[PDB]
Amino acid sequence: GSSGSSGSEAWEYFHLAPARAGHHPNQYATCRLCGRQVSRGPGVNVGTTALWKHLKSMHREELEKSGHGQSGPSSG
Ligand SMILES: [Zn+2]
Repeated sequence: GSSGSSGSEAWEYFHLAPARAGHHPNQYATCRLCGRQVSRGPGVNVGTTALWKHLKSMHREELEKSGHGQSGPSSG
């Protein structure tokens, strides 16, 4: 849920895989844009969802093209 920062829209370009193993689920994220895994880990939800970084890293054109201008109304 939205406890702290806001902007979990990047998730729309990623999907969490099942645990199907000893390690608890929600360990990695599968990019629905290209299909690359993007882990997060501790201390990640600090505004710019680790995902975003990947989206603007390669999908920079996708973000700009889409109706997504700025992702920080009260952040700099
Ligand atoms: Zn990707």
